[PDB]
Amino acid sequence: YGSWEIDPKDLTFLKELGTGQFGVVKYGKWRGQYDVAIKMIKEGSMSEDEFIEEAKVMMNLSHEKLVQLYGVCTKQRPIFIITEYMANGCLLNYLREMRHRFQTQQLLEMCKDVCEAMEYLESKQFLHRDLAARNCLVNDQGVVKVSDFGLSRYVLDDEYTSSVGSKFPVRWSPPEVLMYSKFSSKSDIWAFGVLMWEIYSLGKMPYERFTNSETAEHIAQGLRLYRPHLASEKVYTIMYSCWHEKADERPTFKILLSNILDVMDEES
Ligand SMILES: */C(=C(/C#N)C(=O)N1CCC[C@@H](n2nc(-c3ccc(Oc4ccccc4)cc3F)c3c(N)ncnc32)C1)C(C)(C)N1CCN(C2COC2)CC1
Repeated sequence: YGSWEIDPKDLTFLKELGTGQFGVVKYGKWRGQYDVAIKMIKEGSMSEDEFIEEAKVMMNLSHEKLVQLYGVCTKQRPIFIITEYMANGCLLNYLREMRHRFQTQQLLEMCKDVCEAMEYLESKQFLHRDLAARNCLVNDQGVVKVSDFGLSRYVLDDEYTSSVGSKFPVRWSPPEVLMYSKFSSKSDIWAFGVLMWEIYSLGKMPYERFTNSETAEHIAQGLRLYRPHLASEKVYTIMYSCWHEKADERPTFKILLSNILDVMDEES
């Protein structure tokens, strides 16, 4: 039909995985052989014309630390987005689960995994726009991968897209996004910094004592996240470097990967 198009007849819905961001998610089999997860893009939530075209570029993205996109179902409604099944679910839950007693080595490995994915997205000039622990997925092997990337681009409800919106990710946003709606590679850098904080805080909510509007106010005025207990000074420096007020002074994802690998070597 199209190169990435999947025939819905090749799919079979088996289990409920819950409601995800921008759609219902189900576990199933593709061609009765491969384990897949299917996100059904809620009808009318997206600007379908633009969304279908941008999905083609999205599908061409290929990386080990990006959630593997098998195909799409764009000829019917709701639109399906078919991906690999990530058995350990969302990273936020994986972090919060108290039966998991993490070592900092494992927490730094999670940061590397995402930083590799984000370095790749940066090399393709493809912005995530909503990087967080709730968005990241974990497979059966404990490898973290990035997911829902670029998916906020064409959400029709202004409460999700507007910097002053009620469902906007204020706590993962830099001052230039909150004040001026200015997204770039450096807004992804800021968010990754907050994600590092989330990881090292074992899934704690950033700026938890403040509401979203209170947080928005305090970020613009110079508030930055404190050092988590599990974060060493060197790890804190890395996540803190992501939060320069001036966007151009923030590092690239290449530089952040180099910083993480340096710490990894000394950490051993
Ligand atoms: C996280 C959940 C928990 N516990 C959690 O695990 N998940 C929420 C339910 C759906 C789960 N899930 N989603 C996918 C999946 C993601 C993305 C896509 O499509 C795209 C689109 C663009 C680029 C890449 C991928 C398809 C999918 F199928 C899963 C996969 N692949 N495997 C396994 N599980 C998947 C994720 C938390 C943070 C606790 N949770 C709380 C409730 N939240 C809803 C309330 O508002 C949202 C969801 C987030």
